[PDB]
Amino acid sequence: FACKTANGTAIPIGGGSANVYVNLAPVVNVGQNLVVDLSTQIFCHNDYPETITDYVTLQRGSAYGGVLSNFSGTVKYSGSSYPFPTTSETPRVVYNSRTDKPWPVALYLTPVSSAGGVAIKAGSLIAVLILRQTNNYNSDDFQFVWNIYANNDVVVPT
Ligand SMILES: CO[C@H]1O[C@H](CO)[C@@H](O)[C@H](O)[C@@H]1O[C@H]1O[C@H](CO)[C@@H](O)[C@H](O)[C@@H]1O
Repeated sequence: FACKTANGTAIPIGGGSANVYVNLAPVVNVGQNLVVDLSTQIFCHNDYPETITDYVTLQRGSAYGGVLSNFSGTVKYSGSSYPFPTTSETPRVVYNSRTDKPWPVALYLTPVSSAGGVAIKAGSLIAVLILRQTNNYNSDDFQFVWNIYANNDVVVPT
């Protein structure tokens, strides 16, 4: 089991960490949702699907920078909503193919009432998403750490 980003950064067998730079809606109003869809940026595959089945959870979702300070939101994992920050390991997603399959994570953030101006600064850390991978074959327990960075400013009009 290994994962790669749309840009090309790979985390090999055994886990690791990588940086993901995401484009963001450049304007968001109070009452609107800023969507961070990582299912288009992070992909994974099962290296030995003929005999092994890999299981993948969202172990932890942390908020940073302007997202931590100016936003409140949820995380959508494999079609279901969970609190963000995610404080407990989610249910499992099955990876049973060698062809790359997206990691179905997406953040839905809304600006807080007091937000205004540059709510997210370009190049800043906004989130860390930890992908925990196991299997039905041995005791493998690997963490794929995804550091989510904003490519551009996100402004809240005032
Ligand atoms: C075939 O190589 C994989 O399987 C053997 C055991 O059959 C492992 O010892 C080896 O490290 C490889 O495991 C990788 O791929 C597995 C299936 O994707 C995954 O379950 C492992 O955690 C590891 O990534």
